[PDB]
Amino acid sequence: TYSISVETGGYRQLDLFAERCGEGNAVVTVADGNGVAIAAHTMPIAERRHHFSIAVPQKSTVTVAASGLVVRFGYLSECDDLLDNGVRYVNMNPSDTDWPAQPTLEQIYNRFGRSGAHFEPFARWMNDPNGLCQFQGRYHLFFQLNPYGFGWDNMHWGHAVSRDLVHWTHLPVFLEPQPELHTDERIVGGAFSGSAVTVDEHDNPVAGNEANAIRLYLTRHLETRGDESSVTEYQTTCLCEDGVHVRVESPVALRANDDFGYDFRDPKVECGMGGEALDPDRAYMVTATNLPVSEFGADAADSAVPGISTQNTGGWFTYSPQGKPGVDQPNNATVPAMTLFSAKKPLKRNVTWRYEGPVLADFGHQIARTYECPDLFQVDGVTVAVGALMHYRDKQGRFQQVRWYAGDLVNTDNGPKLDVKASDWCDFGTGYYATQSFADDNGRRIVFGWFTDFPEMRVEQPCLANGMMSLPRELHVRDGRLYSKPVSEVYRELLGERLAVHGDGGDMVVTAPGNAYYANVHLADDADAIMVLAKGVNPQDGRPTELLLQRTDGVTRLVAKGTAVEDVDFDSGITDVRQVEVFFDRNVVEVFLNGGQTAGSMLFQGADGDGELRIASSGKIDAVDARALNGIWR
Repeated sequence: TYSISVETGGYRQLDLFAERCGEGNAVVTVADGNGVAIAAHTMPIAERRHHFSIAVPQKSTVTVAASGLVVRFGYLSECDDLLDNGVRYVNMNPSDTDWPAQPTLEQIYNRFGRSGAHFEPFARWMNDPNGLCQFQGRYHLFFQLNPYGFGWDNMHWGHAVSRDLVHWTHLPVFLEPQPELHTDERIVGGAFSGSAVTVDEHDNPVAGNEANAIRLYLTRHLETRGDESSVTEYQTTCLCEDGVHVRVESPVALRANDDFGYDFRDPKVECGMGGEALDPDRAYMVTATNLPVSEFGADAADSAVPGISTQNTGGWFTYSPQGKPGVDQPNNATVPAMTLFSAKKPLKRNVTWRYEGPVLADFGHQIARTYECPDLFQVDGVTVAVGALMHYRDKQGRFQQVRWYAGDLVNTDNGPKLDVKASDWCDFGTGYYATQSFADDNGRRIVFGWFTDFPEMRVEQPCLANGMMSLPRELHVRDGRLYSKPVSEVYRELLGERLAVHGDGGDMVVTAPGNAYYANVHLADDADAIMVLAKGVNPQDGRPTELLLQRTDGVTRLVAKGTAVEDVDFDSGITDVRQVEVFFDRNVVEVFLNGGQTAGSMLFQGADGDGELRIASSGKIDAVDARALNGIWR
């Protein structure tokens, strides 16, 4: 019997995510200050995990008791003005011993292994960002979540809200796995990734500040463990009417035919596009899947036909981040495709979604298994598609990179097709994954990404989360190519005091307090140069690690010496780098070159305490602007 004490304050509800640990009755009870019973709840017999929501009295110290189960995640909720106050974490996990029952934000986040300025959950696992939108004056961030462990599991939707895209207020868990996933151990799945459309009370898409509800479109996943051919993915919709709670969910789009790949997920609904190829009275949805190559011309790998991207980054197929080339064989019959659907507005829950064909197929990377997390939007007069390539490493060794494709949406006999004029990677590092974008009330195109641990910098331990989001980036298309740069709010909120630059015999040195800093470096030429960004230790074998930006014979690349991805060529992909902008936040780096011509980022655990930035060039350094980086919790 595990027991904790909790002060409720202004909160009215106690949420506990419990796992059955014993054989018989699994019970949670609440008692008042004198031991008088307040509540008694029993986990349903058939369930091995259950989310409890227990009414608790305000302004009271209550005792929470568990028997036959173990809590992995908890919080107080249902206070006044939940959107502004948020939930307060409750620690009933016997493994999280470094935390009291109600740890402060300082106690939750100010720990070695955590970032200081990137979004992370209280603890447990998080991946893809979902449901990005501006709604009634606030930015809403949903995310794939597993509250029961450190790895991926049956998928929930976490939820956080913000007024500046920098500081986040935690909200209650939004969506949860299908109930049968906790009564049938043979299956796995849950509420997979999804997007958001702000609508009025009649489901007409409107600007977020004028909206009455958020409409979400997401993937439900059902899979029999050990049988790929059992994967059942479909698209559903639901409303958030008050900014916090979800309402009824119902399906909207199934695989159009048996030639769709079983992988068919991550719907992204875009309402603000135009041009001759689209119906202005219809909203458009891209989904990630694969299609038989027989649905395309025999010359698809080198053709001029619209809807096909042909650039081949010369990599190989492998289902593991470390897999070497030639071991396993790809699906030679399929090609990753973005299947397009449209529905007549208003987007009432019962309007049908018409299959429009594949708007994009990546024949240059046809050995990749399938797409993940697609997106289709228009910015600065150019249509852009963004998607991730499963089970593919590029020539440089980067696993499951996210690719952007820019061009003109053209009208064809077989539906809308993206005439690709250019393509490249969104991020020349590794682990920047699962991108989703949205348009705020002023038309800014803003993208979030999830940093997955391909560098193997995360180690399972208590009082820690596995997963963080990138800093929000603004997107533009300049000369037919995608640019990305942190939004103005990131600069406004996170850039702290200037840091002195002192000389060490040709080296420029900046001491970084708390190993969190920003640096803006201007180079005068294309000469060889080196920037030591951070040092640390390989968390698996204890080897010294070193993080560099280094230019050699015109090629600029990130270098992660001593890490598991030391053998990967993080080529920036551009020439004539003159501006280097660096955000290093304790255990993650994000680098922007030439004002966003290319961006590169990855996880890298720097040493605890103070850091150091070291700059040297065989040419001339024009200027160095280094500043301490603020935190978003304290």
